[PDB]
Parts: sequence; structure tokens; C-alpha cells
Amino acid sequence: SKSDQLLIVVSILEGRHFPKRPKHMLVVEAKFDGEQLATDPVDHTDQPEFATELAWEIDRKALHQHRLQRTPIKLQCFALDPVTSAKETIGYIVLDLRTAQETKQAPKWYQLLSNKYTKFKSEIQISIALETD
Repeated sequence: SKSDQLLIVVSILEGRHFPKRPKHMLVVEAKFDGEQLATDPVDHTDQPEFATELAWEIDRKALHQHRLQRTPIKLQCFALDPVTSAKETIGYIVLDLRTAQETKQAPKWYQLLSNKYTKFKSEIQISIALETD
């Protein structure tokens, strides 16, 4: 059943309406079904360039269950200090497999929930898709 092996691919593209923080970086961590993945740290500019794909392995039977159960893909956004190495949680984004098809789809803009930058309507552009593993 090698064919029945799939990848959930989350594409984190660009951010917008972030504050310009000259000494900091941004990192997005993503957690699905107890597996954590992370982006490179990127410049904490107003429009951060994440340009990263994250991939989790899954079975077709398992994927269909997660889809119906609404198992979340939880994205946590951190501001990182390259000097001290301290990370602070900026906000979170929740995705689910409802839209995930086996073709690439147009990305959508997602607002950061519990956003520490309370006056900024910070958001991150995200695609989700399924590929053969």
C-alpha cells in the first residue's frame, strides 16, 4: 500500500501587518497529531517572508478520519531574540483538513489569534495540500 502513503503539506508563505521589530526574528511552529515542525527564523519585518513547506506523513484511512474528526493543525507564532535565544508567543492559527485536496490550491489569509501585538491585524498566508508519499 505504498501508494496509500500521503503527505499533508502546509505552505506558509508571507505575513502582513506585523510590527517592524529590528532586533527580532519570527518562527512558526506547527503541531499535528503530536508531531512538531518549525520554520527557519525570518526577519521580523512588517511583511515577514516565511516561504516554507511543512510535511507530515499519514495513511489515507488515517487522513479521512482526521478530516471528519476535525483534528487541528495548530500553528504557533513566536518572536525570537537571536541574541538571548528567548522566544515569546505572539499568537496562534488553527487549520483543519477540510479543504485539503490532492491538488495545489490558492492560499488564504489567516489572522493570528490571541495576538500579542494588540493593535496590529497581523496575518499569515497559508496553503494546505495533499501529496503522494
